[PDB]
Amino acid sequence: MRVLVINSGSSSIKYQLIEMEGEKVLCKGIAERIGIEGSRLVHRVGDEKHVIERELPDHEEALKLILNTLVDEKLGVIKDLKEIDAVGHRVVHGGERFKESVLVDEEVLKAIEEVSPLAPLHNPANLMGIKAAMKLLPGVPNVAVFDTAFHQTIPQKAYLYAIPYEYYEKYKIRRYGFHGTSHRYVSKRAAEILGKKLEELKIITCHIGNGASVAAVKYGKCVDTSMGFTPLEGLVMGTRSGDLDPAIPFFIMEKEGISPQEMYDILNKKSGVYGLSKGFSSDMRDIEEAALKGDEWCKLVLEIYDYRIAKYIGAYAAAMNGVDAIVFTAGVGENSPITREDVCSYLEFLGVKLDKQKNEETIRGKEGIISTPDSRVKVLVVPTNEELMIARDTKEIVEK
Amino acid sequence: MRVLVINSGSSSIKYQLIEMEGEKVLCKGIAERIGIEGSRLVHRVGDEKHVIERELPDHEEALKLILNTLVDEKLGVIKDLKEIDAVGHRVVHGGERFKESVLVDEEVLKAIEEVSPLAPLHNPANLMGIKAAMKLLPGVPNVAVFDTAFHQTIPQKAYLYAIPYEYYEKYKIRRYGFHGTSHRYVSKRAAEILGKKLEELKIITCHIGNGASVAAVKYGKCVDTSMGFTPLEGLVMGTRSGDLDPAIPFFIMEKEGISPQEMYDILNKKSGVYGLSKGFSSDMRDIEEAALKGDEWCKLVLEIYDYRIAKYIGAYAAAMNGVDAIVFTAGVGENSPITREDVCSYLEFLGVKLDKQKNEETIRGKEGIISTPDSRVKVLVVPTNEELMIARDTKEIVEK
Repeated sequence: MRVLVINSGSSSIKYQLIEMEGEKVLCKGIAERIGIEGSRLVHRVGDEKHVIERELPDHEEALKLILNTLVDEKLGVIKDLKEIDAVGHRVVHGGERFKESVLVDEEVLKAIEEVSPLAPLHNPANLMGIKAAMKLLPGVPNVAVFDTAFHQTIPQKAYLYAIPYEYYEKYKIRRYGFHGTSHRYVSKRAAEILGKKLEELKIITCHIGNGASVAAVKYGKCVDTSMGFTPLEGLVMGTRSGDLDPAIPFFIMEKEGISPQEMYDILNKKSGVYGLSKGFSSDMRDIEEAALKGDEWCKLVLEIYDYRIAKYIGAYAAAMNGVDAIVFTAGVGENSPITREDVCSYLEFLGVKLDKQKNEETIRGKEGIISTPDSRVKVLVVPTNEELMIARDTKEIVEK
Repeated sequence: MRVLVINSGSSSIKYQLIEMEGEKVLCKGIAERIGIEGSRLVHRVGDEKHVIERELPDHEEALKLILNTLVDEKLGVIKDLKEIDAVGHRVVHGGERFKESVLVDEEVLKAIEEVSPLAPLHNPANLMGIKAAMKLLPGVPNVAVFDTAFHQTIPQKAYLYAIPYEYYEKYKIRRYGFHGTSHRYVSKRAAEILGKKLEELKIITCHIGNGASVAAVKYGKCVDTSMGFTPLEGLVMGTRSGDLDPAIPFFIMEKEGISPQEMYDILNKKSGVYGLSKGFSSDMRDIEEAALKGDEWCKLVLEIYDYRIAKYIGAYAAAMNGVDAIVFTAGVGENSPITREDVCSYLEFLGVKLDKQKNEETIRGKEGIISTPDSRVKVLVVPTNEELMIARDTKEIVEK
C-alpha cells in the first residue's frame, strides 16, 4: 500500500511517499517559500536532488506541483496518481477531542478548525494541506495524526496549572504537550529493541532538537511531558526560553517599555540557545563545535542545556516511580554523544552507566543501546521517524 | 548572651528574645498593623498573651513599644535594655554581594539599599527595622541574615535563565532562591540527627508552607532551589502560581484586556491553592480537611500540590546524582502526614519507604526520622526555626 505523508507548515509543504510493505521511502521533498518570492520544490529520488523554480501562491498550487512531479516520468516514482492509496497529514494541535489518529471527513475537518485557535500558527496551514489533498485526490482517504494526541492520557494532576480554574473552564488552558507522535514512535521502538512489551516498561523519552521536550511514558501511556499549553515550556530550545520564572517577563516589559507581543517574541525567537550565546547561534552543534575548540562560553551554554534535560529525566523518574529505560532522539539526541554523556553523568545514582564506545558510535542516524550490560536503567538512541509513524496510522485506519 | 531577633515586613515587626546559652525563647510577639488603623502589639511571655492597643505610624515607633514592654516589669522579661546583647535581622534579599550573615555598619547598610530594588516589597521594611534598632539601641551590634545567602553557592548552570544574557548583565536577572536560612537550618539539623557530617550528605530540603520551595543541598552547599528571581517559581503555593508555561500570562492578558500589573497580581494573589479551589481557601489544611470529608475536588488540589513536590525531589536527586536524605519542614511539611505520604509514594523507586506509625506521630511541632530502618533514602521531619538560626549567626559574629 502507498501512503503519501504530508507536513504543511505556514510557509511550506514537505512530503514523503512511503511503500508500507517495504516501509520504503520512494521519494521525499519540500515545496518551499509558498506565498513568498522564488518559491520552489526540492525533490529527492534516492541520490538525485531536483530543484523546480515556480510561483506557488498557496498550498494547493504547491501540492499540485508535488503531485505532478510524483508522476512526471523523468523525476517521477509512480505511473498514475491512482497509485497513491492514502494520504497522512501531520496536524499540530488536536486539543482534548482527538485522542488518536482519525480518518478525515467533514465532521473531523470542522472539529479541527474548532481546535485551531489553540495553535493559530500551525493548525491553519495543516488544514490547508488536508483540504488541498482532498480536492486534488478525490476519493483518496486522508488521515490526520495529531502532535498532541499521544499526550491525552496525561492525568489531571499533571495537566492543570496552579492558576484560576476558570481559565481552564473558559479557554481550555492546560498542558497539551507536543512532539506526541515522536515520543510515541521512539517509546514503542525502544520497547521492541529491548524485546519487551511496552505495557511493562517505564520509559522516559527525550526528543531533543531545534525544539525539545521530554515525555514520561508509563506502561505505554504518557503521564507527563515537558511542553505545555504551548511549545515554550520545558527544556532549553534553539530560540525558545523553555521554563522560566513567571515574573521575569513582567519585569523585563516594565523596565524596558515593551508590549506583551514584543516580549513574547523575545522569549520565542531570540532566547534559548541563541539567547544564551549572545546571538552566536541557535544550532546546538554550532556550540558543540565551538566548545570543543576551547571557547569557555559555549562549554557553559552546553552545560546549561544538558543540565535541564538531566533534571527532567530525574523529575519524570519520580513521576512514574521508576525508570526502566531512557531514549534520546531528534536532531541533537541522535547526533551528540557529548550531550548524551553529560546528561547521563547526573544519573549514575539511578544505576545509569554509558558505554563510551557505543555512545560515540551511534551517531548520524544509527540506532542502538548505549547503556552497559550491567546498567540498571537502559539507555537507547532511537532516531525518530515521525513520517513513518504517520504512514503506519494511516495504513491501519485505511485497512477497513 | 541575649539576642533579640527581628523580622520586619511592610505591615509588621515580629520579634523573639532568645537566650543563647539555654537557647530559650524568653518572649516573642508581633507589632501588627503598623501604618494602618488599630495597630497593636501582641506579646507572649510563656502562657500569657498580652494585647496592647496603640497608634504605630511607622516601624520605629513600633519597635519602641516592643522595647518598652520587654522592660515593663509587669509584661517584661529583662531588667534593663542593656540586657539585649545583640540584634539579629531577617533581610529578604541579599543579591550576589552577601554570601553569609554580616555585622551591620554604614557600608553594609548602603550595600543593602543597593540590593533593595531586587525585592522592593520586602527589603525596604527590613532596613526600616535595622535603622530603627540601631537608633533605639545605640552601640548594640546588629547582624543581617539573608534569605538569599544560603543559595549563593548555586553554580552558573543552575542560576542563569535561557533568556538573553544581556538581561543578567544589565539587571542581574538570575535565580536567587528564598527560604535560604530555613533550608540552611533544617539541612544542618537533619545531618546532626543522622549522626553524620553535612559535607558527606546529599540532602533535599522541602520548605512547604504558605510559600514553598525545595533546595538541593549537596555536601553542605546548595546546588539548586525551586524559587527563582522572585518567590513565584517552583512549587504550588497558597496564592502563588508556582511554575507555569511562560506563554500563558500573555495569552490571558490579551484575551481579557488586562495590564501586566493586573496579570502579575492574579498570578501572585489569586492563584496557587486558592486559584485551584475556585476561591475556597489558600490554606492547604482547609483543603486537607475538606478532602478527608469526601469532597472530590479538594482531593485533586491535594494531588496536584503533592505531585509537583514529588517531581522536584526527583529533579534535584538527579541534580546531585543522588539523595541521601529528604527533609520536610514549615507549616505543611511539619503538619501534614498525608502530604508527606502522598509525596513519598512517588519515590519508592529510589528506595524510600515511610513508617506509617512514625509519619502520623510526627505532627504539630515534633521532630524525627520517618523512613523505615531498611529505607535506602532517609526521610525526616525537622520543624524549622528560622529565628534561632538568626540568633546563632548573630552570636557567632558578635563574639569577636
